[PDB]
Amino acid sequence: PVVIKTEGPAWTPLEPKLITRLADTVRTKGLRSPITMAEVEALMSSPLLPHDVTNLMRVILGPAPYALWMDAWGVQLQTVIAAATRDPRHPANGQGRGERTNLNRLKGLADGMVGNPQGQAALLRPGELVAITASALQAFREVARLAPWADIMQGPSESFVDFANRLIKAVEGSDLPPSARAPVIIDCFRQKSQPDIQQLIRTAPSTLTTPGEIIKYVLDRQ
Amino acid sequence: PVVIKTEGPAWTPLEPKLITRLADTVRTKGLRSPITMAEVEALMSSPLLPHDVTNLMRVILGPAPYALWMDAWGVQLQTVIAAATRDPRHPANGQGRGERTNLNRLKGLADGMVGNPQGQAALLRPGELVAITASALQAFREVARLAPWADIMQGPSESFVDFANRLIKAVEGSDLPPSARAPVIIDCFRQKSQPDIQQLIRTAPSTLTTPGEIIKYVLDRQ
Amino acid sequence: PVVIKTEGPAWTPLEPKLITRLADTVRTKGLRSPITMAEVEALMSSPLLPHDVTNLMRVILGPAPYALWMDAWGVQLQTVIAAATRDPRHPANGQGRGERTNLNRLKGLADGMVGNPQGQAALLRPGELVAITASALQAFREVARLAPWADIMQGPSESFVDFANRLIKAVEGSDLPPSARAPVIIDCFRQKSQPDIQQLIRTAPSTLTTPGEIIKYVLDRQ
Amino acid sequence: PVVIKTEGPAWTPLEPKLITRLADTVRTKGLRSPITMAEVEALMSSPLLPHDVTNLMRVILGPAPYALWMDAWGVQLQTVIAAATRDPRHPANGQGRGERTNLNRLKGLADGMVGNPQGQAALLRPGELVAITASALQAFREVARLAPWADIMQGPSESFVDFANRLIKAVEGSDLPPSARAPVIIDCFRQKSQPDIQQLIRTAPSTLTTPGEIIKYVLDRQ
Amino acid sequence: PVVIKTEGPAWTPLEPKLITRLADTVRTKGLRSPITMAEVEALMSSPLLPHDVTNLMRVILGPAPYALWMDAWGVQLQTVIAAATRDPRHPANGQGRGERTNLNRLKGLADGMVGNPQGQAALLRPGELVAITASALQAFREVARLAPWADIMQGPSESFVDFANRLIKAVEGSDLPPSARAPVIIDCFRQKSQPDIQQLIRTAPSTLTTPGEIIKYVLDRQ
Amino acid sequence: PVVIKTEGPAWTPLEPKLITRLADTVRTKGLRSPITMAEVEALMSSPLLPHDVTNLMRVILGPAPYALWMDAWGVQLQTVIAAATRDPRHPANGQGRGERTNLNRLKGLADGMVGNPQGQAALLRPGELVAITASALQAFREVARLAPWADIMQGPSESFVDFANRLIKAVEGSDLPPSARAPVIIDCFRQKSQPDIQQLIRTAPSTLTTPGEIIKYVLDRQ
Repeated sequence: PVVIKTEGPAWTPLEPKLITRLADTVRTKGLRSPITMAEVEALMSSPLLPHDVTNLMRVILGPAPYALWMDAWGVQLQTVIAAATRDPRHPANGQGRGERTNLNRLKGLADGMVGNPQGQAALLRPGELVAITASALQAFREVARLAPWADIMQGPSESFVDFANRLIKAVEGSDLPPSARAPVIIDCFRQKSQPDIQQLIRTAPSTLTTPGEIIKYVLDRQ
Repeated sequence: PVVIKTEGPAWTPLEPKLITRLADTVRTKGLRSPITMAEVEALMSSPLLPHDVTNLMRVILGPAPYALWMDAWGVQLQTVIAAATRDPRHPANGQGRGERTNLNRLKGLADGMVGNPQGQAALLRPGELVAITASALQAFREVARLAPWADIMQGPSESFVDFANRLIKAVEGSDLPPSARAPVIIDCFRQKSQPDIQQLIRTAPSTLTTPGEIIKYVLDRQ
Repeated sequence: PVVIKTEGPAWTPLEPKLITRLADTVRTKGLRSPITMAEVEALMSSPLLPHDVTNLMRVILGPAPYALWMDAWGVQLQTVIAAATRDPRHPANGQGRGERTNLNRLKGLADGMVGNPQGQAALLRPGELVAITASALQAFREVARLAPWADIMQGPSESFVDFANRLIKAVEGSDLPPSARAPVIIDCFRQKSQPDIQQLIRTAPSTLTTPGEIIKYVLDRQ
Repeated sequence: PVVIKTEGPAWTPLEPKLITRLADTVRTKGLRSPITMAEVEALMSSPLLPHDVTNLMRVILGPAPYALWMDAWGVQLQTVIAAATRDPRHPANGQGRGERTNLNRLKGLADGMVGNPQGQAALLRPGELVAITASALQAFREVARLAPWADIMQGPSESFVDFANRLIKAVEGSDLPPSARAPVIIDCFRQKSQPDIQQLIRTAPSTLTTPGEIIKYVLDRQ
Repeated sequence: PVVIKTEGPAWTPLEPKLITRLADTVRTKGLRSPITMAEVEALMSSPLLPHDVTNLMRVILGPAPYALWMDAWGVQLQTVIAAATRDPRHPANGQGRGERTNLNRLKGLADGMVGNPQGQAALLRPGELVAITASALQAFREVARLAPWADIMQGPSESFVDFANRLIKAVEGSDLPPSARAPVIIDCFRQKSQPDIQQLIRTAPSTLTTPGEIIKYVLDRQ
Repeated sequence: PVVIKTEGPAWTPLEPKLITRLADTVRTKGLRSPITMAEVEALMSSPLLPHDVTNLMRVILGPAPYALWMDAWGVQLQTVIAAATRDPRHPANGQGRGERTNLNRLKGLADGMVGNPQGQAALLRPGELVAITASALQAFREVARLAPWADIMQGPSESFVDFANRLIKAVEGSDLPPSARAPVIIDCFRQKSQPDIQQLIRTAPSTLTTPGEIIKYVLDRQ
């Protein structure tokens, strides 16, 4: 992370203990655990430098997952670059004519950044760290994604709430665009729930358009 | 949370460890545990940004409970908006003519806030964070509520204090308006306690109008 | 708690972890445990706001004990009000003519304090927080008191020191005014201890007037 | 403890957790444990106010031990008062004519100190806190002392080092004036050690006058 | 580590607890554990002085491993010296004519540095600490390396991902120059994987040139 | 330890918890454990006052070991005094004519230092604390030393690395002057290792003069 000191931007390493701690969480709970995800997001709540993210991931992830994270990160950074190239006002760009970002800077490979977190802190702009961090985080999620919702049905002894949570987690972790998730989830609620639930949802008000709204409606009738 | 730095308002993430810790508390103790409630309230003792609350809840709550929290939060925020719309002096509103709050700001979706906790800290007013935080907390309580007081009776081997606590917890977690809770609780004490207790309470002074007052009176006579 | 910042008095929440921790202590050790008492006193060593004390107690205490604490606190606050009303120079009062304290302020219910720890910090005076805190603490002790010294006698296989500690704890936790405790304890030492101890104490110097003095005298003769 | 803030001396409570922690140490390890002693000394390394010491001891000690501590503390404070009365330049005294210390101040009972750690911090001088703290600590040691060295002999299967440590601990915890301890310990080494050790020590250089010097000499010959 | 204070650069020791903690990690998990490596890297994220690194390594490593670390460090420092000697603009050199670094300074043996972390902090330049730290870290990796990839083949019941991670770890820990690792790893994927995987990789696009790219391609087809 | 505050040098006690922690380490792991040594060195990384060192050692060491530490410390301090007496420019001496150090100051017994860590902090010079600390540390090592390398031979089922580490630890903990350790260790490698190792070392390059160099050479041939 970076903190503004008297002379200027300075590098401050992530606490070694939290890194080790997360490494354990990843190992004990798995990449797809809400605990892990929450902890990783927490550690990445403060803008990180390339040096921070690569060493963080290298440590908490296995050799293979780290290799996957690196490819995912590269792709994510490239999408940032494509956007920053198309829009001069992109926050990753500097205000000045010669301040557009590039892939070398985002990876901390540009002149004066190579293997130097202090130089990265001194040269990268706040907007670049935001992109670097969000990119690294998304890359982590992709790795966790790659670490079927359409076959999920409410079991005869399974409660609605358990089926709803199971189904929602599968859809949110799927390849669907986010905008398709709510309609897809509600369709599965209407079609794949047990007979009594299917009748509750059938006659629900037509204004209930989110999964949470439908869940409340059903739970209120149990 | 937000801290006022030299240049102005800045975002400071909630400690990752406390978030993970609460996630465990929720998982091990349950949503309706006084331990959980106490810990959540503690973590939400400092005004939070939309970014803080959504990521906090997404992490400590399961997919389903989080979907419920989101719907509850939306409702709570809307009640804030309704109040801020009716009263220009509402603390969530800015002093200036074009400073009334709106749902987009409270959700951190307004221009310059989207997915940016730093921008949220720079743009949201203290009063808006208070509303955002209180709203998020109430939404959490609602989720815990949805995670019967009228059938509770003092068992033949059950102590009064245990029946009183059991009954009070059921009434406080019920759908009654808060103003009805004390009269309802005292009525149940008078009618549903064991015969000896019913006689103690029968002749209690008419000035004892709270559950705590009646409990003391009974305990003093044991 | 309150800390004086640049702009003025500001609210700082009690650490969520210590609150949870105390909740555990109360649950595992009990209200009448010296461990609990010590920990509660420690947490209440810094002046607290109404918001701090009510949420602290609501969390660490069960529904019933909390209802009892609330009644006890009300009584304690009223005694403060009675004193502040009788003596204009009472520390809970402000120096100015219109600065006497009242029950609404002490409960954080006065204009601008309702459900707002920041406003409470900005409006309550240091002396009011002292009273609020001492009152809350005393209320806690009362609850622990209500959660017999006259029948305590030294058992035939019980050591004097154990009987002395047992007896002293019972007398200190009793309804006696504090000024009666030392004479009552020493009387019990003289009358209810085993025959050999009764003879040691019989001929003790007449200048030994505290329980600790008599204990030392006896222990010195063992 | 006291910290000098902008407006002046201010009270800062001892960390509740360390107090609870020590209470456990006292309970689990005992008063005469080097662990306890070390921890207590550590907690009392920073000058404490009357409020700090009494509440610290009340919490970590049982009712009886606390009553003993209070008597011991009173005696210790009186010795400080006797010294400060005889020597105007005593550090517990203020530089000014009307600044001699007295027992009421040291106990935090003087005008403006009663039950008020903030007032104690504002009124007590640094030298008074030093005396209050050293006195409280000595009182703790006395309590631990009261919680035989002359019969200790080296057992036939006991090593010299173990006998030496056993003996030294008994002599240091005894009623001997500190100046008598070294000669007494060395006499016991010469007379009460096993035959082979008695011969080693017999012909030791006459310049070895401390227990540590004699121990080294013996260990060097094993 | 070094922190810039008012008077200038000052030495601040690494937290004793993290050092002890890492010592345990090394002992319990081993030198070649990603946990250890991550923790060591974390502790060495802040520029260290010779005093910091030697005492850190002496403590966390056994006598033999420490002797190996010392030889490795010497070699690493010499490579730094060779580079700083060939390039006057090397960051380890001072801007002034008489400010080139030398082995004595890097080892903290130069005039005023010997056994004095405060003097080292006052005399060594930021660039020298960077070199000292990176050198110490590389020396640690070498020790871990010395604490076969060509025989690794995917087992008949072994998953591709497990074989890929196993193989990648062996190649990264090998004597190959880093530039040879990716081609060597991909060759092993093509030749030493199970028959079905060999067919997947055979017809992969010719643009997939990293191990991570090939892994993704295969995983996408499982 | 000492920290420079506004008014000047001030005493800050070592954290009670780390002291207790080390006491446990000493008790559980022993004085000759690399864990203990590392932890003690860590705690003594910041210049300590006489008050700090004596109370630190008194707490973490048993009565006997502490008595030994005190004698060792006295000897170490005297060597410092001998050096500071012979060289006026010795860092333990003040720049002024009447600023040479003496044993009373180093032990914190000089006027104004007796039993007063605050006075010690105000009167002792930085160089004196360095000497006091290094002396205390060396005294600790001596105690650990006194808490045979010539008979060590590589066992028939013992690996070279294990024999090398065993031997090196024995030689480093011996009475040899440090300058004799490397030649003595290498001689033992050549003469007391198993036959195959003896042949590896026999024909080693004549430039390999440290134990680490020879170890690497052997390990490279295994």
